[PDB]
Amino acid sequence: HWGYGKHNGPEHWHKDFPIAKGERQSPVDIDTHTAKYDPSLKPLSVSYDQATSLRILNNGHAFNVEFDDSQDKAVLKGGPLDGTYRLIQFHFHWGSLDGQGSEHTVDKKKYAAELHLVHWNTKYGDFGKAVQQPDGLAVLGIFLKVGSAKPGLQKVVDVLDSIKTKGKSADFTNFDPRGLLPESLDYWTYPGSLTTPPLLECVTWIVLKEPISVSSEQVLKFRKLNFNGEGEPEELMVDNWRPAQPLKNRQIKASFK
Repeated sequence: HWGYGKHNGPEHWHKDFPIAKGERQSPVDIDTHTAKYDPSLKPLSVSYDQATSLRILNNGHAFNVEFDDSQDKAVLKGGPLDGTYRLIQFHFHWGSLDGQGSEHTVDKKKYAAELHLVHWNTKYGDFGKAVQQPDGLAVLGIFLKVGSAKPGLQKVVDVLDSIKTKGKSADFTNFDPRGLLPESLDYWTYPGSLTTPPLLECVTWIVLKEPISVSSEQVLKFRKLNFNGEGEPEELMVDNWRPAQPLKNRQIKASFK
């Protein structure tokens, strides 16, 4: 099955998931000089005060921190969005080295990692229905650079030893995702896709201009995770990013000048 290795990586995905060569694939390179400022785009509303995290899971490609999405407890609204999008999970993509790891790029620059906060449009009732809709998901993407530690990440880093291998889960309650946000909510936005199979073209991407900083130690701990299950041959979970895809007939809009 699909992965990020020599024989099953992003260049192979199209064989099982032909939409990989579709018209609205993600990620993309964000050319800051060609993005259009759209003064009518509204400020994002991020309402995470009642968020209920439940669990953290190594799924063999990344780890997901999962939330109770059976009520409007953590929601994204405004910006380019119509309606209310509920937080279901977040996960990251990261590199084997600090010079790579992000999925989106900014003027071809790669960051060390990228955080994806995944939300689904409540008009569709559940996540599985939402992913079948062109406006089903809103993903808040946040770049990570290496520098000072991010204290709000540390609880995640701590628990990684409990979910080293594919299929392992751990209780992960009371995590506050507001500790993963930068100061500014200035963003770019464009229509795209999931960046892992099934690659569905259901995402309004909202990519923050300002990265967060994490420490070398924090990223190193991500790089100790394993793609494999316990008792299978060890392969470090690194470089679990899809490269930039053609923009095709899309314009990236900016909330800021």
